[PDB]
Amino acid sequence: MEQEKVQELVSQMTLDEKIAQCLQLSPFLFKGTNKNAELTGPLLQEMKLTDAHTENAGSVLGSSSALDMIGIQEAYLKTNRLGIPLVFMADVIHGYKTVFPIPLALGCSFDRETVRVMAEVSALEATADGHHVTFSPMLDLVRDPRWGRVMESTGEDPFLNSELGKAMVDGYQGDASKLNENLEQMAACVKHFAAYGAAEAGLEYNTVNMSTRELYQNYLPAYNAAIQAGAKLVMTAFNVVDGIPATMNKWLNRDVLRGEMEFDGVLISDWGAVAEVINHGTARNPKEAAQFSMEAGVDLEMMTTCYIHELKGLIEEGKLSENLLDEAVLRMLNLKNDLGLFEDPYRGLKNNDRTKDILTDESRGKARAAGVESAVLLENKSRLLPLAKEAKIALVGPLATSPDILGGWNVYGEEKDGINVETGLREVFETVEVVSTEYTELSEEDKVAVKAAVQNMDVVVLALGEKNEWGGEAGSLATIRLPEAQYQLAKFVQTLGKPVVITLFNGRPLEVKELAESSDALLELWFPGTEAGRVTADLLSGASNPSGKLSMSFPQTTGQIPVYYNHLRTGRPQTPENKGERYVSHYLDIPNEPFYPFGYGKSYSEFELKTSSLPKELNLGESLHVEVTIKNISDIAGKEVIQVYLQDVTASISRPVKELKAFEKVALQAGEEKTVTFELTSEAFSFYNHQLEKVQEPGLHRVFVGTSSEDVDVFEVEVGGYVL
Amino acid sequence: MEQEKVQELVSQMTLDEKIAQCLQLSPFLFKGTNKNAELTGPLLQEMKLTDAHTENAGSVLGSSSALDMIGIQEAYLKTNRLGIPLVFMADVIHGYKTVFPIPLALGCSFDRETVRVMAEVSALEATADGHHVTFSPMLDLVRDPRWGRVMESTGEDPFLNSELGKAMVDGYQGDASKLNENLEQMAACVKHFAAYGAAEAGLEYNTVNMSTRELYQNYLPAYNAAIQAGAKLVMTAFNVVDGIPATMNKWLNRDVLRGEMEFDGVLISDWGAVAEVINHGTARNPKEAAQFSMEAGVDLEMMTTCYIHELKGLIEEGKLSENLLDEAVLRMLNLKNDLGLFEDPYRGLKNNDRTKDILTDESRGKARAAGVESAVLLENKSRLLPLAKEAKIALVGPLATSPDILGGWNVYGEEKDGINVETGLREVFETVEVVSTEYTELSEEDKVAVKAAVQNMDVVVLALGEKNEWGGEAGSLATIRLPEAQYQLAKFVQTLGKPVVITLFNGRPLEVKELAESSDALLELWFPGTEAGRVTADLLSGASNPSGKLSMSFPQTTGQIPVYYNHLRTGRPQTPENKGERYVSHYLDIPNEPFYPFGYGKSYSEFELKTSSLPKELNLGESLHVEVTIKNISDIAGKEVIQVYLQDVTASISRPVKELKAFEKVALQAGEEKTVTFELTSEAFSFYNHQLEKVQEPGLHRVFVGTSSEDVDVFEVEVGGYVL
Ligand SMILES: [Mg+2]
Ligand SMILES: [Mg+2]
Repeated sequence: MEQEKVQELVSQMTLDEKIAQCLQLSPFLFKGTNKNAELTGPLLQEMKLTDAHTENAGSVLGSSSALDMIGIQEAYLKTNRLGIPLVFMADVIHGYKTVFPIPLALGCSFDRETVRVMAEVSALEATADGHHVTFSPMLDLVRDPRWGRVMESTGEDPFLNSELGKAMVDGYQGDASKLNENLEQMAACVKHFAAYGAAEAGLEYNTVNMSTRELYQNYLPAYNAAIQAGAKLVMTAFNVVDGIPATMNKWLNRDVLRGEMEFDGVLISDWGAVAEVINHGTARNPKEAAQFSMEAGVDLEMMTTCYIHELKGLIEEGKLSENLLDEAVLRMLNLKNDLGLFEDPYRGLKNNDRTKDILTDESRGKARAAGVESAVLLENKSRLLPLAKEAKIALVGPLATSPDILGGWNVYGEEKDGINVETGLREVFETVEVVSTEYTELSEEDKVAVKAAVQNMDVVVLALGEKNEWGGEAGSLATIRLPEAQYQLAKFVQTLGKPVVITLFNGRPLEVKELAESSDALLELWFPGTEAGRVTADLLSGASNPSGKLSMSFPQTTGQIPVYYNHLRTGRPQTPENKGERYVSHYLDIPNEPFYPFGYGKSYSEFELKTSSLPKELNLGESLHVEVTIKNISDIAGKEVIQVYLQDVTASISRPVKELKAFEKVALQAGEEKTVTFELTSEAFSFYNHQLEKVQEPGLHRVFVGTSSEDVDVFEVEVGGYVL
Repeated sequence: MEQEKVQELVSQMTLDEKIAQCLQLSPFLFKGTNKNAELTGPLLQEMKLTDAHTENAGSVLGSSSALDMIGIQEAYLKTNRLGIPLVFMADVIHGYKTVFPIPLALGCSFDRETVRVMAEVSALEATADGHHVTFSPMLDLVRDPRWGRVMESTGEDPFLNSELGKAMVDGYQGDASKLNENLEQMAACVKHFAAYGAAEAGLEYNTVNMSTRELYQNYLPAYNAAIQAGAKLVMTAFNVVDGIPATMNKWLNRDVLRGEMEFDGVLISDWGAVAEVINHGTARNPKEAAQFSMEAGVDLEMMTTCYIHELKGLIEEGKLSENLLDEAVLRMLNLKNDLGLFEDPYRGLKNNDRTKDILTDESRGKARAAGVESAVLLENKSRLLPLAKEAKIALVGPLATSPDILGGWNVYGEEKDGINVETGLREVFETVEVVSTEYTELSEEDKVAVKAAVQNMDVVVLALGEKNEWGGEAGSLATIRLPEAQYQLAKFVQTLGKPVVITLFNGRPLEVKELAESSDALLELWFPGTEAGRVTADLLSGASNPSGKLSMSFPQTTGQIPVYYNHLRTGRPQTPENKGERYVSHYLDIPNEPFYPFGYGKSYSEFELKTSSLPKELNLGESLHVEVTIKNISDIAGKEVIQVYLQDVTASISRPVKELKAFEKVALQAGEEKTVTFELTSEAFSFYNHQLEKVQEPGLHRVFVGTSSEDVDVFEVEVGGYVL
């Protein structure tokens, strides 16, 4: 509908209708839900919600199916005075029913098109089941693998996160101006604004603190990239940002998000985040939480009742302008209009059952393809991998038969539909003997069984990993290790005399030195999703060639954290020419380097790269064009991730030793040679200064081209002169 | 001498004289040195120092004795055109020749007079050997025990650190306006400005980043207290402060230190820190490092040559004003004048050998008394301790005979004069059987020997600990544990069936859970210094009753770091009533609490405290007066540390759940009752807001009175109304 009619709606709503429009509730709080209806009465009484509230609520979170949505929307539209339909939002993080790899695994793909496809299939299925918005992409920069929510991020680099974040928004939304027409696409919600990943000591919900300059340099750019790409919603964070809970942080939400970033869509709170500003100690009670969160521009309160019980009295008393409420209501109505809800409240589902679009073979192949792009081969000593299909496999460990391979933040996917590692391997390999063990125990009886299977077979596939419940939200581990029984298993297996490949399933970096050292090969599968066992079997057999690279550093030990590639030099850097000396930046007990670094991953192929002649000088404002020729010099087709880093050698702020500023994943047949070109615009040479200006300073830069943050050639370019 | 004569010297100096005045050198680079002459020739040539340089240098760093100083000062005044004497500075951190407990241990004293006395004895001795300045106190806030320099701080609380920092300054300097007269006192130098202890991942020299608000709230207050108390010098930090190395950080040093804190004394670089701004990537060469460090107001370059080689040219070219150089030279001369050097360049020694004042028995008693104030009794199950004098002791482990008990940052104290554990115990206990073991090994032969000693004796004193080289500067450990052999030893000893006291020597918080669980008693002696074994023997025997309290949190595990008592609440605090829920701030694998908290320590006595009726309301600006009556209800004389904390319940910034605002250590005979009073001024209720204003907000505060951050009675005070 026309914008005039939208605005007219706001004019016609009562104060109570406008207040309720800013409330989001679980489906079973509404009449006409088809699930959990025995929870309805108790919870409504406990939250003190009336019919007047639920019949005028703005939104539903977490509908259970198309039938829930239709049931609820239908009943809601019977009683709603002005006919303003509900918007339905959902947690579609890395797939709906077809589960794709966890986001941190998709980071390791270094593949924008993989991420777009994942988001596209996700939207196709989610919209089929009646959802209009997804709480994705998660764009929090992560440097602390203790935090369980690292599995939701694409990792430690703000550029990679920015690029994959745009890819995701594109896949979910397509052309954002046509979400009223394109009913298999859905709105995206950027989260969590801001800097939630910097939680102190990796403890869930814990304090975040950094300078404003560091906030702008590293923690804000991916949110911004996604917002500029057209993300329809933004979600507040649970953490403080410089002492003020994000949800009621007026500078953050009005000045930065709506002002500098020009965001004009719905700002939704995280779950209970409005009420929880009380717990943080920055509102005395629900009246203050309401006032402060509305002053900060939060339009939609997720499943708490500060707005509903408090806004009327704040507005009647003069403590809050009713204009702020109108602006909130207008953004809610505009989202709904963007989604086409005023013309079709069922968004394409009424008399059009799309059950058929969910969990198709094509979608499944897309998830397998995403898993084989995202896995990272970490060790492969002596061409153990790929295994011949006649290789006799002892498959042992807790991940041998476990169905827990879909990952965390899997709200709708079912383990019954997933492929476990044994099933996967039995499709490819004729001889497999299986010995499952428990995640946290290694019995005498287990060791006898393991010894017997290994003795029978020729190679060991040792499948280890985390339960998905050990990460995700409020899955903080102080010590980033598997259960000790797993490391003891890897040590035991090593003693049996046969080659060992460890296939590792997990949602965070872990201490894997003891694994690498106890095996011949190590393949990091993360959690690949629905097609996990086929992903594993294809990579092991070489049907697919590993091509992922780490998007997050793997520390030597828990106490190295935070460790990350884009770090400052310090006044006393360790150099090859001072190593051994006391008075340099080092630890007494471990290396400075992480166990594996950013951008690292192996392949069954071998590649040679060469960079075309670059200029020695550049003007201010001028781009550097970087041409790279890459040849596959082996007999095995595969993919390499070309990476380009820049360094600012001297600056008015100490700058990182490297920052990723371009990447492309190149597929090459045996012998095949391609040339790829990168433009590093003057923005790539710029940074935030002490006064928080975005600046380019004349001076020396290094340019690094290669295949990890360590395997690079280096070139120097002197920036100066006049500005273009 | 008169100020007009000081100003006149500046007017008369050549530019080359002025530039060299801003240089500090090791003693052996001066003619007249009486040690390390063999080092002089090569080092002069590598630094490209000539006689016009050394005969005009401003200061000496680390003279080895009174004779070195005299020889150096005599030779230099033969050749110095204008007669400007050298100022001699040294590292007197917790004692000169009589070594007191390490600063972290003095923090655990919670005793201002103990710290004052340590600094007084240190000055008595240091001045007797010809030093004019000490590079103490170290006032860096510490929350990360990986960092080896925690041993130099008084811990994680800015209030405690503030109070003991003032006590040290008062102890070294006395009345600072009479340093030309009181030649047994010396100038103090606050260090390291600023925020060096926040080194990321506890890695030496590594990145520091925090919000400006946090910097003011927690990281600057102790430096400020010591500056306000009259500290003569300040030293720059090695780390970046919001991206800019502190040494050339103009905002920090000009605006904050000289402007806001009104510091008008010498700003000395840390070692090489002027040249190292190059390494940090914020100066291209020595010419820029010099410019920027002089613009930031650094007056004295410690052992690098940026100033001496580049200033003349920067001044001649007009890139740098000669006025900044004159200001530096004037501060350097004012310092020398404050020390009386223009009337007596030898500061009391030239006709007065004060060898007599060094390592006196009186001073050794003060060091013992400081050790028994500072140890912390952590466990004492079944009144194992105190031991009777006739107890038959098996003394075993790496600390049974090690002479390494004087601590890190012991530049001048000698182990031959210290008292090891065996020696201390044999002065008190008639029956001691000793079995020494290595710091990092536990052999079969050791076990046989330990088992035999234990079989013969009735109790085990298991003496464990760190080598001092495992901490201090560039002594970072990624895992805060002793060598695994020591934990294996404690496990072994526990099997022998006799009661065990572990006496632990160390410079940082360690993971001690396994030690607490493997023993009946645990006594944290840190490194007590010269009288270490006597301190140990008195506490074990009850001649002294332990009275120390932790000034830094002891983590459950390395991965809990940072953990500290003055933390924010978060949006989802763990409460005793949401125990067991997933969606709260917690770890899956450990408690949120540290193993032991701030302000905890045991005693051989028992106390009861009672707080007198407090007001329910208070005006803004008004003090709260807190009166507490304490009684020793045991038969044993003892000291208890009464602590008072404040919490700001609701604020415009999320405030810590507690902060210490008053403490007093109270000595009580058996059955003795005392009353003490505390004034919490309105400044105790104040904090820095979003705009960096120091404010007091009306509202609810809680007041906590007790004997730890956990063992408290709580009271509520509503603050508002008018301002008083
Ligand atoms: Mg530059
Ligand atoms: Mg308050």
